[PDB]
Amino acid sequence: HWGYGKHNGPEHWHKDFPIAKGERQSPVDIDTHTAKYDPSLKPLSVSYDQATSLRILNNGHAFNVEFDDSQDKAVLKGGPLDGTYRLIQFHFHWGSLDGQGSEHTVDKKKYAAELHLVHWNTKYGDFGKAVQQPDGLAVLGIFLKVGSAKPGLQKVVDVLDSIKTKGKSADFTNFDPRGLLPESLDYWTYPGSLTTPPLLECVTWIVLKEPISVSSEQVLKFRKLNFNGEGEPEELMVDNWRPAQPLKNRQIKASFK
Ligand SMILES: NS(=O)(=O)c1cc(C(=O)Cn2cnc3ccccc32)ccc1Cl
Ligand SMILES: [Zn+2]
Repeated sequence: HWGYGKHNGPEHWHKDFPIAKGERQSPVDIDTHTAKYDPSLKPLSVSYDQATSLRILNNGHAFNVEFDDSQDKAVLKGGPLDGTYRLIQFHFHWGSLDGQGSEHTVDKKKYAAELHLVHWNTKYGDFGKAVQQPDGLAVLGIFLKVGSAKPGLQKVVDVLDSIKTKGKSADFTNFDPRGLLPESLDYWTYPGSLTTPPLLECVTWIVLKEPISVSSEQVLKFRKLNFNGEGEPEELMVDNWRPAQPLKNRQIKASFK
């Protein structure tokens, strides 16, 4: 039922998923002046050398690039985290226009898109069990601005036409997610939730300060995807972002400055 339209978009989600009005929902606006520098935060450890991508899927809300997470091959740890989190998938949120599309905002600035690298805590054995825990997931969020192309994104853009509609998938091996990271790993961090239903409050968010650049042609190709299935009327997959939610009783911490 849920999606991103007038009739089933974010302002409606709370009727099926009441935690939508919960105490630690995401995304949020990152007020850079009020984020607290925490000199005890560690450098983030991103260990993606052995990543095994498997498949790319149009799930009707975004596209997911999925990884083999049955061994410690692409892991996140350090930063604010206590254990080891395994990469399971990444996906993006983007706009119908370059001036919107990100979920998190920075001093109310919206980026053109936002990449989410989703990882689950190995102490819970699998993703489905991890999402039921308050420290189950760690999502590395990276902003995209439009400018020069991101060469490491082009393999993803080029397969999109093979997964245009809801439920399509394609083999997607040997994709290296290191090609999507900016130079700096400086970040903000706070406790939050999935940004899509079921909106579970299981995520440590780690949002990088430095955006990556992608070209206008690369983001245009995202906008040609479809939320509908094949043989259904065409609804362009655009504006699949949830707006900023109340910060409530939380403090955003900065690893820098
Ligand atoms: N947007 S996000 O908070 O990074 C996040 C998003 C998701 C998904 O959207 C995964 N996902 C894959 N098929 C789906 C069908 C309905 C809802 C979610 C679905 C799963 C985990 C995380 Cl952490
Ligand atoms: Zn997401």
